[PDB]
Amino acid sequence: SMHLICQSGDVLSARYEIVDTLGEGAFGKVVECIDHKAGGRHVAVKIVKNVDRYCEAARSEIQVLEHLNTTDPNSTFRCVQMLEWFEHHGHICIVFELLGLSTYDFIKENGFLPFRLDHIRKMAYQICKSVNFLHSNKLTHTDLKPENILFVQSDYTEAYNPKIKRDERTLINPDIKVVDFGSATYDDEHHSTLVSTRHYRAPEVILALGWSQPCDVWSIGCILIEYYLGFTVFPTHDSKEHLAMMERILGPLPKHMIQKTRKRKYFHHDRLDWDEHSSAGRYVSRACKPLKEFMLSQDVEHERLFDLIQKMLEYDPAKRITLREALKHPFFDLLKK
Ligand SMILES: O=C(O)c1ccc2cc1OCCOCCNc1ccn3ncc-2c3n1
Repeated sequence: SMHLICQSGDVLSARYEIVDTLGEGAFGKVVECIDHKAGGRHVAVKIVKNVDRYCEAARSEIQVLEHLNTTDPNSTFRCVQMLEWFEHHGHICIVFELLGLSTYDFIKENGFLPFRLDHIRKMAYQICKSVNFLHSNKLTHTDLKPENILFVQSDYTEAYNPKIKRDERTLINPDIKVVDFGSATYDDEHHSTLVSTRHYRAPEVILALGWSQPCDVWSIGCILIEYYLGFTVFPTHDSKEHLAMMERILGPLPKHMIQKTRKRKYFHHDRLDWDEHSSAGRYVSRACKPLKEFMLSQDVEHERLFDLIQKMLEYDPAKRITLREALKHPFFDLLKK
């Protein structure tokens, strides 16, 4: 019955009038509303499916946000502000401040073109700062991806560009906020075996080795690559293929992780069980290639970004760079006076 309560013109809680849908998901949807009790200002309302797994996640999200918005009332660390929550026809609804497009939707609407490097540098710094704040408060997000990173303002200028014979959108302000804390997990809570959206999922997660803050760093690495290229480098829906893609881009998995995993089905004699001359094998070869071959320039600033990404995509989570270290990386030197 969600379709029946989330339409343009419906009024929620005698207050919020739905204008349009901002996004949809397995969880339910996010709608833009007019808040008639706050003078007509626009807000985002997340309407959660009335299904146990999503109700529990929504309840968990509300606890996490109460904590974060109380610790950082000014959003210095750029987590979205929750304004309130309520029930509407048995559905949990969470009201948030209204932001601009997700970084994913902006890329999508721009024909899957990447962001400019100077924007990426600022967005990356802000993502690392925001998530590091979570890591400093004993939390792991677990579901970082471009859909969950939103521009504060997604306005852009638009010009014909000769170089690419097409109209192109240039983002005006690249400031972001991090959203979606429904999967966020405290150090002392139960760690679900499966986390992250596949394309952003860390190798310790796929291998069911246990996970913790470093899995977020992996996700951020995947995000930065997508921002740079305009597409994901792990476009797959299959775990084994995904691991094969990693292997082509980053080299072989560490032995000790292969030996430790309970997912035997991927391996044979401690090597990935993957015929590189199969149909899917030839695809993985011709489409994927070593990480640095994706660089669009040899200019040092590009090299600095790729050095950071490479450190974020370290297989062994115990060795993977932390966000505290990442914030001091040379890629960010240009942001400092
Ligand atoms: O899960 C939350 O905590 C969440 C909170 C707020 C918003 C979205 C959220 O969900 C995931 C993102 O979905 C992208 C859809 N597009 C837009 C566009 C503009 N806004 N402004 C706030 C949100 C929003 N979503």
